[PDB]
Amino acid sequence: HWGYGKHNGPEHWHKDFPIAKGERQSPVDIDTHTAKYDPSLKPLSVSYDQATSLRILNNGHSFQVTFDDSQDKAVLKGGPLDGTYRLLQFHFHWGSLDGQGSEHTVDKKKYAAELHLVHWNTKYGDVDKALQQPDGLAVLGIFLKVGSAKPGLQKVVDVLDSIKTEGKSADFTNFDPRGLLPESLDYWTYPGSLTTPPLAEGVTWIVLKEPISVSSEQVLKFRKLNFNGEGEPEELMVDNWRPAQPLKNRQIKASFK
Ligand SMILES: [Cl-]
Ligand SMILES: [Zn+2]
Repeated sequence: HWGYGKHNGPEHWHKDFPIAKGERQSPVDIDTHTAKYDPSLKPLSVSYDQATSLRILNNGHSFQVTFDDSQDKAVLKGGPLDGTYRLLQFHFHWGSLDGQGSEHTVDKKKYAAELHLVHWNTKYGDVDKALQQPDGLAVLGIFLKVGSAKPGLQKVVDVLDSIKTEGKSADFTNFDPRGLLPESLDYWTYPGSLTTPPLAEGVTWIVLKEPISVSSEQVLKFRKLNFNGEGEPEELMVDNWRPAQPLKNRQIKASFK
């Protein structure tokens, strides 16, 4: 199966998913001195007050919290986006050490981890149809650095013991994703792709400039998860990140000066 190891990792993905070598792949390095301030972007609207979380799952490549996306309950609008994008799930990418783990980089800087909140465009009616459109998805990306604990992450951290191995899931209702956001909504944006197979070139990326800090204990708990299924040789779920891909003929825009 695809993964992050020497024999199944990102350099192999193109064989089953040739779009891996496509024209708008993610992640990318964000060169902050080349990104263009765009005074015409709108402020981004993040409306998570009615969010309805459902489950938490170890999918063998990350852990993910899934939401009810049957109505406009937790949505992203504005910024570079036209229309309304519904939150389907969030997940993380992280490292074996604190100096790597993020997918996007900022002037080549890697963060300890990166949070992806994955949304789909309601004009396409469901996520599977949205996945086939060039404007079907929007991913809000948030960097994590190690420092003080993030209180709004702690309920996630405390359930990870119950989903150690691939295919395990647990109830995860009443989780508020507002507790994962930094103060500022200043962002970079560019057109890109999902960073895991199928690597679909349908994502408007919105990457926040301000990281959140998480504690060393919080990230240690991420690193106790397993890639493997129950009973298989233990292979810690660490370094589940795709490295930066070629920018090609894209422009990164900034919402701030
Ligand atoms: Cl394998
Ligand atoms: Zn991701």
